[PDB]
Amino acid sequence: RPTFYRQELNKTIWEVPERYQNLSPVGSGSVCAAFDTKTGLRVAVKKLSRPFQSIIHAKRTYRELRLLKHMKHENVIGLLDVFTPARSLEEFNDVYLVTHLMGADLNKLTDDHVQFLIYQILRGLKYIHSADIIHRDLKPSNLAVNEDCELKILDATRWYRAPEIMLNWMHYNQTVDIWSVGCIMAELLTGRTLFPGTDHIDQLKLILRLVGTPGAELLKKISSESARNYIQSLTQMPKMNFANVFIGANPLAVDLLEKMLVLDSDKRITAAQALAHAYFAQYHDPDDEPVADPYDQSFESRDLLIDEWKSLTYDEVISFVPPPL
Ligand SMILES: CCCCCCCCO[C@@H]1O[C@H](CO)[C@@H](O)[C@H](O)[C@H]1O
Repeated sequence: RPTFYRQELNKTIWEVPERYQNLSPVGSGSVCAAFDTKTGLRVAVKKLSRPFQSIIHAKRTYRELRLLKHMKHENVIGLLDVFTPARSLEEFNDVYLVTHLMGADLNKLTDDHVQFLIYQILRGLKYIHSADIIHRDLKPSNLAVNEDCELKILDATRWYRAPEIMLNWMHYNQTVDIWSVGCIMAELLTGRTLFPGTDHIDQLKLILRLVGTPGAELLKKISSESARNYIQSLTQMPKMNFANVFIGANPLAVDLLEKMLVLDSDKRITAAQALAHAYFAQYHDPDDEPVADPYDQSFESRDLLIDEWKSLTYDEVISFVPPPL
């Protein structure tokens, strides 16, 4: 067990292994930047706020730990460390999570740079999706990059949200994330938000202006009577020609955008398919685009007591094995 020290930070007493030095609040659970003297990395240390206050808090804590422990990929945020000052389950109150300190996020670029950034996003998404996980909130502030332009997917704007989410469809597919990637890509290439909706309905309005109103094939798959009736009352607008929207873009980029920003989620390109697109020819390497181990999400269906979620969480803290540097 490492020696901890205590220090008042964000109006509470943080208690962290001495390897983590010079904690500096970075926002708000609450996060401090620190220097990990064991690894020589700048890291973010997150002290969970009220992790076991309620059954929901407790399940949420356990989810977040489970997810972070699972994610072991260059383009996805992972867990460098997880700790508690508690020496037993009985004393177990606080959970700290340690990750790479990400120095900037994506919040116009050259086509070479966009290729590289979007490649990294897709590589990470191929991984995430292979675990049967859907991000559901990809956006520029959830994409961290360092000074070598190495990108990691992390974790109110609706500008990047797939239309079916905006419509509370449920039954989302993984290509909700691909929609988001198309939106980010478009913006990197143009320097302008693709669908800067002012409110919820406006977001859908802007989306349909670009991609057209649903065709006959998509209409067949819409169970909602209210949705169908509204849609068929709309003035049928065709898909815009993306080649004339993204003026002067690499035609491969335009072709990729067309394959991502398809109204029907079943017809959007997958992350693995997109990595094989010619746009990424200079990065694509089937040998090093790994998939994830299977992720046991069964806990999501469970309604357990605080002390049970806590115990499970304590189990995961105890079993944690740091990554090799
Ligand atoms: C007027 C606005 C209409 C927007 C149409 C969104 C269509 C999204 O695509 C759909 O999404 C679902 C969710 O995974 C699926 O179950 C469907 O098979 C699919 O067609």
